[PDB]
Amino acid sequence: ADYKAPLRDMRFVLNEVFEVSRLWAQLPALAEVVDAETAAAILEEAGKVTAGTIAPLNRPGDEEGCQWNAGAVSTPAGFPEAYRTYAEGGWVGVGGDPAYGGMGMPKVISAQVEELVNSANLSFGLYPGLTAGACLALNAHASDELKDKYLPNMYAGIWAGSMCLTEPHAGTDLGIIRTRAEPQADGSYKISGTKIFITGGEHDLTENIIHLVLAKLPDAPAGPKGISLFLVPKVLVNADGSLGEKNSLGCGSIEHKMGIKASATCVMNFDGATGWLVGEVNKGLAAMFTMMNYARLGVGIAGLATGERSYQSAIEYARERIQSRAPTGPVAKDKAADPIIVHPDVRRMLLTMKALNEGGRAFSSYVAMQLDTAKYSEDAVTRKRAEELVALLTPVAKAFLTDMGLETTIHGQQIFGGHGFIREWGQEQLVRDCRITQIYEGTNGIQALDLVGRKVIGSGGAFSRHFTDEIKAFVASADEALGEFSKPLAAAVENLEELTAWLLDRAKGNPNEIGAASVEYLHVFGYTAYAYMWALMARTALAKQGEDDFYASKLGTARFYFARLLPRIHSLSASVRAGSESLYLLDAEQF
Amino acid sequence: GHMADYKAPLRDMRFVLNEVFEVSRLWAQLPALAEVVDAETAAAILEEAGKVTAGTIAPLNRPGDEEGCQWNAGAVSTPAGFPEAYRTYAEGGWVGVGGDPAYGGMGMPKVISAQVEELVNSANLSFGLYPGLTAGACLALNAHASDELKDKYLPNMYAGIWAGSMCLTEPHAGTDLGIIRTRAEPQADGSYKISGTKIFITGGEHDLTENIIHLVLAKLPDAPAGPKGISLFLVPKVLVNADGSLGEKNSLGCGSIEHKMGIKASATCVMNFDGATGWLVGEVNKGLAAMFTMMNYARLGVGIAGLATGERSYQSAIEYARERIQSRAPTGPVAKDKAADPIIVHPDVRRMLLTMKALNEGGRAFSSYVAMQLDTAKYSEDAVTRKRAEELVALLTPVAKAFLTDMGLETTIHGQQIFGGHGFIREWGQEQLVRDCRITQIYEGTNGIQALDLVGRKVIGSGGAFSRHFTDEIKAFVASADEALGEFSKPLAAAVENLEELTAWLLDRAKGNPNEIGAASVEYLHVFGYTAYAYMWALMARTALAKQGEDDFYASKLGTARFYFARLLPRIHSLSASVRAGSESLYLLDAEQF
Ligand SMILES: Cc1cc2nc3c(=O)[nH]c(=O)nc-3n(C[C@H](O)[C@H](O)[C@H](O)COP(=O)(O)OP(=O)(O)OC[C@H]3O[C@@H](n4cnc5c(N)ncnc54)[C@H](O)[C@@H]3O)c2cc1C
Ligand SMILES: Cc1cc2nc3c(=O)[nH]c(=O)nc-3n(C[C@H](O)[C@H](O)[C@H](O)COP(=O)(O)OP(=O)(O)OC[C@H]3O[C@@H](n4cnc5c(N)ncnc54)[C@H](O)[C@@H]3O)c2cc1C
Repeated sequence: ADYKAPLRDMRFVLNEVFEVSRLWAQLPALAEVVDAETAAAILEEAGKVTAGTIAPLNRPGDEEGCQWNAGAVSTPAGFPEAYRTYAEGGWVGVGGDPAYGGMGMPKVISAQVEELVNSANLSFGLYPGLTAGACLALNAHASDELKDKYLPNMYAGIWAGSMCLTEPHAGTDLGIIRTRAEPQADGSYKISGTKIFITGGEHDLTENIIHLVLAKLPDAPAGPKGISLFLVPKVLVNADGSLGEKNSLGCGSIEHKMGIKASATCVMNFDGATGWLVGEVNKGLAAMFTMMNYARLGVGIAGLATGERSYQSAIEYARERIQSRAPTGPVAKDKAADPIIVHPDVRRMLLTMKALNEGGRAFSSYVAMQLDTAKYSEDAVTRKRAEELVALLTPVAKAFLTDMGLETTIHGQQIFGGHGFIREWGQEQLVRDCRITQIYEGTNGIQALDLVGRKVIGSGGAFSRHFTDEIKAFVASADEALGEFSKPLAAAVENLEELTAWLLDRAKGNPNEIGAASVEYLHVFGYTAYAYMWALMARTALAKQGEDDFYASKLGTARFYFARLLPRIHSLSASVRAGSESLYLLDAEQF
Repeated sequence: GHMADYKAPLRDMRFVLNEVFEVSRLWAQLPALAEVVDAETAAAILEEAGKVTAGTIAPLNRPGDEEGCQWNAGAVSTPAGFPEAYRTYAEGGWVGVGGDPAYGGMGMPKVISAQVEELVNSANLSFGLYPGLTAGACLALNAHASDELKDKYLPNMYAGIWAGSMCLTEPHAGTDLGIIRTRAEPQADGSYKISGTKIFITGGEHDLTENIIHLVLAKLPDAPAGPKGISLFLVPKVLVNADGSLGEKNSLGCGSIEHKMGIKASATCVMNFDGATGWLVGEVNKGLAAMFTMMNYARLGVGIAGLATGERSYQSAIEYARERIQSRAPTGPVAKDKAADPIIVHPDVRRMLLTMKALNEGGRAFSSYVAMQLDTAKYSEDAVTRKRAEELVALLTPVAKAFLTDMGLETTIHGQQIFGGHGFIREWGQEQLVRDCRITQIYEGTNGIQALDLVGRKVIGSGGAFSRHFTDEIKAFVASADEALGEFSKPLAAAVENLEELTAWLLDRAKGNPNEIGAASVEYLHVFGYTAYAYMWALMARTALAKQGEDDFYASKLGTARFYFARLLPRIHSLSASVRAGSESLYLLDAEQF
């Protein structure tokens, strides 16, 4: 199965359900840069480049992997050429600041482009995602000199970015980093230390790589309040903008990984490398606050993108592979067996993927819409509500879309039976690739702890009530037909509210309760949020039913979600309600 | 990084067999076993199996994955060290540990050979599958081959000097063996000539043995259409002289091997038969039925392969979780002299670890319970006892296959996720175990086909009588429980009630509605699985409560039981609700609307 961009579903979500073009027209910051016509032409081109240049390199990229030769890292055959086309097309800076040569597309558009590229070839997609991420942090916190020297080449994709955070002993716990930044009389800093697991730390796609390095000044306090952020170029830039002296840094090695094998994962060594402070001393983590809001959604989209790619392979296979006969009797009388889509269990797996992919795509767009409101709204109370929904929902997007993407890729493989275990079919690679999204931009367990700890307990539940108030107003608006979906949605919202109240009470004076609830609570939240997404899509499909087979497909998928997936909330809620006690009965030596 | 050293779980294996199931009291009143096995005999075999699996097989797992098998002009080579390690294994008697002593097998009951299978499969799944094939092939030949074929082939196969293979699958025929096309031409000398292509043949060709004895499904020229025309043939790689020495190379070969997700050291062969000489096993047109006993044992075996990956993943994860320091316990810093606390202090890490621990220990107990039913079915002098054991084998083997492998996958995912980013790196061995575990969910058939067998044949097919045999035993256990055991027996009874109601719902709903059976199948099998594990956990709890004292093993077991009941058993409700939705939501769309 060739990758085909899901542009019809993407139009349905953005233009028919959320009607985002209505919102742009009101915001003169976006009215200048995008309209329905512009957005449509951007998606058609993105679909063309992703299917035509990027998707064909996915399988051979996994089979070849990256190579390390005396410090130089090479990507698989055709990756540098495909990157050059991508970058020349403007795709690295599509959501970039126009003040420095970016296209200025809102996140609802750049997030769809992200899905297309990551579906086509996740290894390829992560490369420009780094650069776009690094730009967010430099735009928000770097000095005018740094922004003017580095942003234009990064938005053009001529220079790549990297995030150099993780050390051998420090991933989640960045407060204990050892990398040091020594202040120089000339205003610069010399960075010394070792970073690991650095995606795109070194490669052959760009003439330069602009590293954002977490380090501590020698007099820094211990823990996270001692952390600073530095811009450290691979190649120092001469006064006239030409490339100058190679910086005192290098890639010592690349990792042997489960998946995204075409993604160079670098041990980066810094030996008094010259760099410049981004933001303020001791406020390195705050310098990444915006970057990480956008990255949490972007990682969710990466997980979803692998699920979408697996479904495209699985449905084509389920229509072509013949095996056994339908339980109600032979369907394909002209043949020796029936297409496997006739079998109940095959339909169960396919529909689980379809409902999770389409629900995840809707939720990704909803979250992108909150980021765009937070950024672009002229109303301060509107911006602030959007900021609170970003803070609540980005961890959910990160952990839930990646956990559902993994289940989706596993169904996609299992549909093929034994053939799914063979690499030439591509399904096994998507499982391996999808596993990276559950630890990329930190572990999902840390995302779920942020949700329950800071976003739920930390706001007294107020942030959640902003979300569930919007859902309840939706329910109150529902006509009789939409009641099929609004009624179970309301019951799901009540279940989540009671579980929230249980947790606020149980967590008082019992810190272990927070982590104990975290992951399963985040799942209850996720299935509740997808019920809201599915009810919103059911409302539009009910209105347009009979106008196009697309709407009948949407409603059948919705009905599967509510019938077989939404009931997942009950077991998860009961497990959460068991509390932390059974996690702590045993001492570490008793395991 | 490094895959943690494998250590056989002999203490847990003793608790399950000797303490919970009391297997020596059962072997006492079984004359055919009194002769060959007792507690001390069994303990000495387990100690020996633990040494060879940890010492010579486990160290080859990672390098075996990294090298994989090679194909050179039809010769298949296993990774470096596999032939030498196989020679050691075979010379130790491990290939024939469960085989018939009449042809030189050790004759161990399934409760013991199932434990040896767990050890080798945990150490190196690719390795463990090779002797698995031979043992399975022996079961079929012993059950159905003529005296002449048994006498000529079984001794070398039990000794592991000659390997076996199962040559069933064709490009167009996997689940549906009924449409196979491989042809068997009768010869005047009493032999047949086999022509056809088989694919996905594990150990079809390799460098571990001087001969491979293929069990090939094929059809005579005048055979009926469909599965009723299918016969089974013994087709050796190399024809054997009267004196048992190797004669002429048979007219067959390996055209290629597969590129796979996992078990990369397991040669997966396209096998071409070009008028290859072989001999009929059992009866013309009863080739599928000649594998019935072999497939009952293989289904438990594949369950055990999934559990093995999970046990290996836990050994690596618990060592890592005690050594890796990151962040501080929620209730306040624990390692005051260090920069961070061991990650085992974190609620989410404990949840993942305890999920693996409870699924591994529950699964181990369930695998021993099923093995016990296979042994009772084979060895009991009492026809009532034998018949009931056969009925539970029929019911529980599909649950063993699909549940232990599905829970194995979840277990290996947790084991990788515990490491965070480190878990994605091949040197730690956690990502391989996920890839190896995925094979078990499609080995000896897809899990969805096992689930369909359970609900279609074993539940609907028996009007629920097989299930009521199982649940009768559970309720008698519940009725017997004292006050302390009530902690576990009370929620067990509620789980049994839930399962019985779901069974009654399904028997009614399936009437005239064939889609309902497949619609319910996988999730119903999971409800059954968690109910069965609740039974296993209550049995282990009863023994631990009785022995709770100076041996801390019993405290660990009860804490694990308590996690199973608090956090995993509740999974039955959502699965029961999903099943009760029925097939309707699955058939709202036409194929074109997907
Ligand atoms: C392929 C790859 C690409 C990556 N790319 C980059 C990148 O470009 N740049 C970069 O800087 N990083 C990168 N990372 C690092 C990535 O974000 C890691 O997931 C992160 O460092 C955490 O994993 P770790 O192995 O360091 O685990 P640790 O942080 O040591 O975590 C170990 C375990 O402890 C748990 N844990 C730790 N602290 C807590 C706590 N407080 N509460 C609860 N549980 C806790 C974790 O969830 C996990 O289960 C990459 C990782 C990989 C594998
Ligand atoms: C690594 C590996 C090793 C193998 N080794 C051997 C071996 O040594 N010997 C051997 O003989 N075989 C072997 N096989 C083949 C294997 O045992 C099964 O034949 C295979 O797993 C079935 O998958 P398939 O691709 O043939 O799927 P199909 O049978 O084509 O099924 C495709 C899909 O349709 C579903 N389906 C099909 N029929 C039905 C039905 N009636 N009801 C519901 N769902 C249905 C399946 O569950 C699956 O999801 C091996 C396979 C692999 C991957």
